[PDB]
Amino acid sequence: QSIDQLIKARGKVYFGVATDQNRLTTGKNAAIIKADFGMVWPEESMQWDATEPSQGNFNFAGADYLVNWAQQNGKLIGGGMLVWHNQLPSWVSSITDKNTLINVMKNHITTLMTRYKGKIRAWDVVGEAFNEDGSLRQNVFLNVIGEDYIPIAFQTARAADPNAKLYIMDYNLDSASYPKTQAIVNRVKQWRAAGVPIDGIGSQMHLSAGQGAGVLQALPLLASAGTPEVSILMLDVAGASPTDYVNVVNACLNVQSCVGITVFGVADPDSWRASSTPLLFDGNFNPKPAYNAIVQNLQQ
Repeated sequence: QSIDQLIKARGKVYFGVATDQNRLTTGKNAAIIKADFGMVWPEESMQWDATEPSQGNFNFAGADYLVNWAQQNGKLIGGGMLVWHNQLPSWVSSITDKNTLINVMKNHITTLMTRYKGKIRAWDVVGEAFNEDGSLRQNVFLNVIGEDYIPIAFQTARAADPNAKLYIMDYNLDSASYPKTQAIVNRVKQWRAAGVPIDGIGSQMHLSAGQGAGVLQALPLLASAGTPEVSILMLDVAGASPTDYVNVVNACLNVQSCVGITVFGVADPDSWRASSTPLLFDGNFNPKPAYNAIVQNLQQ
């Protein structure tokens, strides 16, 4: 059975997967994504380096492929990351002055979001903005623009496509007792009180074995910031224990504002941490125990 169809039958929006053109042209990726997932997210083709490798010179080869593929196959599409320290060209991080970086960042956001206006469910606007202690990460945007880069990024994104859900995302938000989890909640509440249009918090969930259980209390904490939505993204779990994956699913089922879950690829050999067998399909492109356990958990 399709975990996407089953999660929809439980009232959620999607079970999604990260992918890109290079995956869709090889192996059994396209067939599995067509059968079992309802939303695709670009692993790399909408990152800053892929789309704006030099200032003001945009390209959408991989991004257009994925957007057109999603539409042709009836899948929702997410986009990102708009503003991130990873996959960021040195021409951007070499900018040292606030107004130039503001203008570059606004142009980047607006150009990407305008190209696909009305077609993208959600954009990851800002990623990995927090240190583990809950202070803001000293990326080039914080260092050069200051903390107003986050308000500016979200205001610009809303103007570029008011139909898209605008997310901030981060990792290590997997325990309600961890400072990072509490900090993003407190800061998002304050940003929203200041008028920053943050529609969602996305939890980038790269778990180690046994960490799923902590999400049961962490995800409701994230939802307490008052965003209309939360989501789970880039999900993978070392060992892919059925119990870890079922805990993550249950957390989303128990959080009304959790719209859905995206896994960070299809088959184990293709994961960035392939040897940890952390995905839902094995090296034969067959469903693993964790896939079947999610199916069982969603049936009814």
